[PDB]
Amino acid sequence: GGPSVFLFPPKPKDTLMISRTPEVTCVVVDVSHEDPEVKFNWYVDGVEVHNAKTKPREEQYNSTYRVVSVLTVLHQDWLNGKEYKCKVSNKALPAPIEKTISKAKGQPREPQVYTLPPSRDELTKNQVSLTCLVKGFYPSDIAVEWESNGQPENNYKTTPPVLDSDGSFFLYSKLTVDKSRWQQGNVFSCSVMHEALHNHYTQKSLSLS
Amino acid sequence: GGPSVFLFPPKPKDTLMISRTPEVTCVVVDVSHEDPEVKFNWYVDGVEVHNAKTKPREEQYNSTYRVVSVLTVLHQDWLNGKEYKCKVSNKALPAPIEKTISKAKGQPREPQVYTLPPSRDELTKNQVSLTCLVKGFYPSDIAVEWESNGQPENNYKTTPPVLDSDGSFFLYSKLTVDKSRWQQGNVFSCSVMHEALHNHYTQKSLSLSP
Ligand SMILES: *[C@@H]1O[C@H](CO[C@@H]2O[C@@H](C)[C@@H](O)[C@@H](O)[C@@H]2O)[C@@H](O[C@@H]2O[C@H](CO)[C@@H](O[C@@H]3O[C@H](CO[C@H]4O[C@H](CO)[C@@H](O)[C@H](O)[C@@H]4O[C@@H]4O[C@H](CO)[C@@H](O)[C@H](O)[C@H]4NC(C)=O)[C@@H](O)[C@H](O[C@H]4O[C@H](CO)[C@@H](O)[C@H](O)[C@@H]4O[C@@H]4O[C@H](CO)[C@@H](O)[C@H](O)[C@H]4NC(C)=O)[C@@H]3O)[C@H](O)[C@H]2NC(C)=O)[C@H](O)[C@H]1NC(C)=O
Ligand SMILES: *[C@@H]1O[C@H](CO[C@@H]2O[C@@H](C)[C@@H](O)[C@@H](O)[C@@H]2O)[C@@H](O[C@@H]2O[C@H](CO)[C@@H](O[C@@H]3O[C@H](CO[C@H]4O[C@H](CO)[C@@H](O)[C@H](O)[C@@H]4O[C@@H]4O[C@H](CO)[C@@H](O)[C@H](O)[C@H]4NC(C)=O)[C@@H](O)[C@H](O[C@H]4O[C@H](CO)[C@@H](O)[C@H](O)[C@@H]4O[C@@H]4O[C@H](CO)[C@@H](O)[C@H](O)[C@H]4NC(C)=O)[C@@H]3O)[C@H](O)[C@H]2NC(C)=O)[C@H](O)[C@H]1NC(C)=O
Repeated sequence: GGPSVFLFPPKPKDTLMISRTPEVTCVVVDVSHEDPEVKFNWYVDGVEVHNAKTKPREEQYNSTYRVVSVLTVLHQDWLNGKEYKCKVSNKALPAPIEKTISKAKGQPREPQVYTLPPSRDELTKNQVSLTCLVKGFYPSDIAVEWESNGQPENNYKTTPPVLDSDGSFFLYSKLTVDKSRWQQGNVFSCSVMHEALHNHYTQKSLSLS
Repeated sequence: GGPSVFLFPPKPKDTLMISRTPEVTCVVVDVSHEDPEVKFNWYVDGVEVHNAKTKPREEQYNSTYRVVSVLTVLHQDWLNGKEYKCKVSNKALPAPIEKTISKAKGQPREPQVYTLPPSRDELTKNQVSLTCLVKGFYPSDIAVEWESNGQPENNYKTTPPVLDSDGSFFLYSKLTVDKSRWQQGNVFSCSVMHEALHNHYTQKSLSLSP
């Protein structure tokens, strides 16, 4: 009978590196032509702040609109658990919509990062799988990349975080490389970014031993 | 805001073992007191079927009804990609609600199952991680289990399927064992059930290599 509001956290990576800009994003769907104007109010722990930015809106292929406010956040505020309140008012709304988001609560825990070589069985293929196991980490916000010789390896896929039996999270990252690259003896690095790591970052190497 | 309909597919194990009973489940929620009568029609590839089993409505604590209908599917109908339509009629609807579900479309691909021992750096811990890599399967419906010496191992978690570059899926299963059980030389088995495996099953073993 009116729109819907959705609130999104910053990218894990954006909050760990001071050079990057972490953003909280407030998204309004089902905005129809007849009642086209949406507003936004923002709050960080009950205050209001004014540095949010409304980027102008897009017509959907179902003839409705998508409208987005974007608040930049302080890295340390996000990591310290401050609460970020989106407030949406619209003529079709009977009561304004508040929505809230925050970082997962609890003592952060350091990921353990382990590289595993391809299995003997796989070595009959033209391409092989380099595995990075990242386990024991909390909260689930994490970024994982691969490189070789300081250069980014982009042919990888990473699983979402999975809740482990001790309340921490784990994931696996799979890098796929030409078998010959693995045989010739190239070093591949899995890098992991996480708040509980020293300087928010660690790398583990993997090469043919 | 009238009733809504959720249509649930069978369990991956159920469609792969003839001994099991695969079901499609159509569930209707937010049925009102003022219009409580619900009708289901079921279709398999658009042809009506009449062997569903519908339970009588159950009132929820929020003063709405929930109504469930169960269709028993034949194993080979599901694997052959038949489509299952639940049609739901209620006098609070302006038109009946239809939902359709089937096995994801595309040519099935056989999973490659590879087992991977603990990192050397992990054998510092009291517990260690045995890994099962399952890749290159399609569709993503799969079941993964661990055992040793006949019996199920409880302490394992499996990732959801992840869409790979080539349009197939992969996942990993992690089994956590006490380091001594790995040092003692016990054999552990990752078994995988998928429609593109022979007898829909394969099992690969892992053990401390001498
Ligand atoms: C008219 O058109 C639009 C567009 O159609 C869409 O695009 C077209 C081209 C076609 O492809 C369509 O098939 C396609 O659907 C329709 O818009 C869709 O409408 C629904 C609402 O009805 C929205 O659903 C919400 O989605 C969010 C997740 O949103 C992210 O992921 C989407 C991809 O999966 C992506 O499209 C979104 O843009 C968004 O992406 C994120 O964006 C941020 C900011 O940009 C970015 O920083 C992120 O990186 C990015 N992430 C990505 C890309 O992965 C989902 O969270 C919502 O689910 C909650 O609410 C449900 C209730 O509807 C509920 O069932 C769920 O359980 C879930 O509930 C919450 O879960 C959490 C955690 O458990 C928690 O808060 C609570 O437990 C619970 N909260 C509750 C219950 O309130 C929700 O599903 C789509 O975003 C939207 N699509 C687009 C493109 O905007 C529209 O419906 C059409 N209108 C019609 C047909 O009438
Ligand atoms: C009034 O009460 C009733 C019952 O509530 C009950 O009583 C109240 C008082 C409280 O005590 C409640 O806590 C209690 O539960 C409420 O009914 C609920 O209504 C919601 C909708 O508002 C339904 O939500 C859907 O949930 C399903 C998941 O449902 C399974 O899992 C649930 C737990 O996770 C479990 O509770 C359910 O029973 C059900 O369990 C499965 O059951 C099948 C069949 O029996 C069984 O074989 C399975 O083994 C079993 N699984 C289990 C137990 O784990 C979820 O799938 C739905 O998500 C879709 O819809 C969203 C839009 O609504 C969308 O945003 C989501 O992304 C998702 O959308 C789909 O996305 C997929 C890909 O993700 C895609 O393929 C589809 O195209 C897409 N579909 C779309 C867009 O439409 C959804 O979240 C609850 O299940 C239902 N509860 C029950 C018990 O039936 C009612 O809302 C209350 N009314 C009020 C308060 O006004």
